[PDB]
Amino acid sequence: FQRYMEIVIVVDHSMVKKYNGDSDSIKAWVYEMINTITESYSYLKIDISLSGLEIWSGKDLIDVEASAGNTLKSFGEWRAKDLIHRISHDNAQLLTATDFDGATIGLAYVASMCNPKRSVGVIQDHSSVNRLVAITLAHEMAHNLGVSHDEGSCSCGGKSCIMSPSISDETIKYFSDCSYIQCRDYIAKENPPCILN
Ligand SMILES: [Ca+2]
Ligand SMILES: [Zn+2]
Repeated sequence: FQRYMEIVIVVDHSMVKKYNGDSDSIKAWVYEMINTITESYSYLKIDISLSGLEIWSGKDLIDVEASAGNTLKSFGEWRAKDLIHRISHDNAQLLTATDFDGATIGLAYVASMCNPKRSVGVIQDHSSVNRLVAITLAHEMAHNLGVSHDEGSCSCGGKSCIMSPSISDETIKYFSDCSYIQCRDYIAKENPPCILN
């Protein structure tokens, strides 16, 4: 049974600076990522719809911190207080050029699909290869859908897939059988209504 996920991508001010204010360049970068993950999600029978793309060109609407956990929390709260009343969507992801403390390049709440303040994730625009960033984006969204990291013999043809605990050159842009299983059982068990439409 097909599920539909209406998402909004939010681009922060550090990203706008990183791209020298070129809003079109920013749109092309984000669009290519969406193109990539739309395919990956189709194989889990989840249709991705880009409901909106918000760019914080004037200034950030939250304080994006080096602390990934602080930023994630602030982002969800801002989403619930502001964003959901302007655009109807099921999930929102923040794209930032900020380098978070430690090895962290993305963070997200687990099993929180449809929660006003928790159906969110944060991702660092960590690579010049669009594919690597798209994978991180897919990864955090997957955490919202209750999927955990791959391990052992989980595979997607090869063994290094989207839910790999490490992002690299050899990561395959597809979800493993493990991710498929976990994702579908979460939907089956929790059946979040917002992705039913
Ligand atoms: Ca929806
Ligand atoms: Zn993860």
